[PDB]
Amino acid sequence: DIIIATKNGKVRGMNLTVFGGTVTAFLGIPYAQPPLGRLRFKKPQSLTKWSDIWNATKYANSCCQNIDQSFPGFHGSEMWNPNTDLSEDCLYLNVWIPAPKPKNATVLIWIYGGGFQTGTSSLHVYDGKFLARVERVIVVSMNYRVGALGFLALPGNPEAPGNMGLFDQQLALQWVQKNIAAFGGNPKSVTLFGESAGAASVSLHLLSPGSHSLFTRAILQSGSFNAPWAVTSLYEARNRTLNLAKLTGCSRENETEIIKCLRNKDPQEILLNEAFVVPYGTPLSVNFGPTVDGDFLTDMPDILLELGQFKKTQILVGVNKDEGTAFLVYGAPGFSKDNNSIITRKEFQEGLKIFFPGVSEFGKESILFHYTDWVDDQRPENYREALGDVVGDYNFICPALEFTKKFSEWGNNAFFYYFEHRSSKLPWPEWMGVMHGYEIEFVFGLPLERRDNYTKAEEILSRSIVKRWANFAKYGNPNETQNNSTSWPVFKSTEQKYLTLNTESTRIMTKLRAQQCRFWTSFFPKV
Ligand SMILES: *[C@@H]1O[C@H](CO)[C@@H](O[C@@H]2O[C@H](CO)[C@@H](O)[C@H](O)[C@H]2NC(C)=O)[C@H](O)[C@H]1NC(C)=O
Ligand SMILES: *[C@@H]1O[C@H](CO)[C@@H](O)[C@H](O)[C@H]1NC(C)=O
Ligand SMILES: *[C@@H]1O[C@H](CO)[C@@H](O)[C@H](O)[C@H]1NC(C)=O
Ligand SMILES: *[C@@H]1O[C@H](CO)[C@@H](O)[C@H](O)[C@H]1NC(C)=O
Ligand SMILES: *[C@@H]1O[C@H](CO)[C@@H](O)[C@H](O)[C@H]1NC(C)=O
Ligand SMILES: *[C@@H]1O[C@H](CO)[C@@H](O)[C@H](O)[C@H]1NC(C)=O
Ligand SMILES: *[C@@H]1O[C@H](CO)[C@@H](O)[C@H](O)[C@H]1NC(C)=O
Ligand SMILES: [Cl-]
Repeated sequence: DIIIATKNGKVRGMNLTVFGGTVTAFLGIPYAQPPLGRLRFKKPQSLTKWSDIWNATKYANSCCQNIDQSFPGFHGSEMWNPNTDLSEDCLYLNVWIPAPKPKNATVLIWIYGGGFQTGTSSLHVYDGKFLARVERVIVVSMNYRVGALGFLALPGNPEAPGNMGLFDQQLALQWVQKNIAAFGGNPKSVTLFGESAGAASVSLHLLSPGSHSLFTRAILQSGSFNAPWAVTSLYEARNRTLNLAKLTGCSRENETEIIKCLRNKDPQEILLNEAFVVPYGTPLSVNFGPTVDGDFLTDMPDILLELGQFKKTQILVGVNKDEGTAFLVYGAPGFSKDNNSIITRKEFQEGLKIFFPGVSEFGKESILFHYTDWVDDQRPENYREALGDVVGDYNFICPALEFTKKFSEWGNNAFFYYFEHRSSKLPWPEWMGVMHGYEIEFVFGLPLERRDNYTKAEEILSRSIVKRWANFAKYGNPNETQNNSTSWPVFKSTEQKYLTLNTESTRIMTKLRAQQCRFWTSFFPKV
């Protein structure tokens, strides 16, 4: 019988057979009181104790959220839809332990993405069993509330202060601190890693004083708080919570009466009004996300970064080659998952209007002219590849390098990667390239399972990424092996070297998309 005694009770888990060995899994440990009724929109309250045995034998409920129904039956979009029931009773976490039981194992804590509106830790691409099995690390993942039930903000008001989902993550990091030693983990060697909004969450934990002692190192994939989509000013966050009160019929004179009104609304009526809090409408919009709440985030994040008020430790940061293409099928004219998506100059600027609704006509012309110095003046794909890299550079690559520059300037070693391999099983068309989110299955080692049609090059590369990630967690350096491996050098503001990841060849490059990023850093803020 598999049983472990936490500080709030005792949990029992399962034995899983992985690659001829076994990994012990505990699925769905509650880490907070279910934020129901009076506790909706509040910070997570601590659990007390159970005096029984909690069968942590199945993934728990996912937090209430809207579902991506744009392409019914399509694996490419539904692999991100939650695969458990939805409920506000959703603050649970998962723990993967290598067998035989370790003694001081390093812990990887995964924070999922999904624009702070969607996501769950029970997805197949977040399965921590191979990381536990292949690198002998403990993997932890939690669910945190998303949408308005996680980030509705009346700044200063404890009934709905903002950033509740971030506090959900933080209290799960407190659970790891308090209980992971009972599983064989080292509380003093914990590495947070995540993707997109999860990577942005990780970067925010680097700023929040309440998280300073709850982890050791950080890995950020396709995300950081300085991204345009990552943070809403507290002034704008308050307008949208009152707009959503208007859509619900909850507009009152006192703030606490407004919150009392939305606490008795059915969860499905809150989700159904979330998309309207803003006129529109980027497929990248975050209607309810992190804000300056004066508690988890005491000031605008770019200020505390510039002022050096963040945790000083090693970070690992990187992006994919075609971050932008995933978002053009969600509204840009002429783009389709079933077409080759060749678009015209006109469709390109109308695509710009979709992603840049509040930018002047001069500003849209400058973007266009910076991305139309064709190499083959008469290549059709020119305009559709250009707009993908506009979305990609602006929303991910340039903010990620700007974060790593400014972070590295305070004396800690930073490592930057560029993920260039497209999955051989990727269900999206070839024109979409190496998409946002499709490095995750290589980070979690899914290509190491030789029975899901992956190529041998892909298992080699995934096994390398798994090792570099685990070694950076253990040692603060993503060294793969001492010999017969490409050394991964530190990102510095001077040379800005980064390591590229693909099956063909891992080489060392410099100044990634420097000419494109110079436009978004030093010209675009002036239009
Ligand atoms: C480079 O990675 C290697 C592993 O590939 C680390 O080497 C050591 O690994 C053994 C286990 O085989 C441990 O007993 C040692 O303690 C490890 N070394 C250290 C310094 O702890 C090594 O840590 C990495 N080296 C650097 C400089 O990052
Ligand atoms: C895993 O399964 C059960 C746990 O209840 C136990 O009998 C068994 O010894 C465990 N380990 C292995 C290697 O099967
Ligand atoms: C699951 O837990 C219940 C009580 O919550 C217990 O009665 C049952 O035996 C457990 N399942 C097992 C041990 O397989
Ligand atoms: C785990 O490692 C830490 C330092 O990383 C050490 O202080 C602690 O005593 C270790 N715990 C063990 C070996 O049980
Ligand atoms: C607040 O929201 C409404 C949406 O109905 C909008 O008309 C108004 O301009 C907003 N005020 C802001 C964003 O300052
Ligand atoms: C395919 O491309 C055309 C070209 O404009 C576009 O209008 C259409 O929406 C795309 N998708 C389908 C299913 O036709
Ligand atoms: C690819 O298909 C399945 C993957 O689920 C696997 O069982 C099979 O052996 C692989 N190879 C071939 C030739 O089908
Ligand atoms: Cl400091």
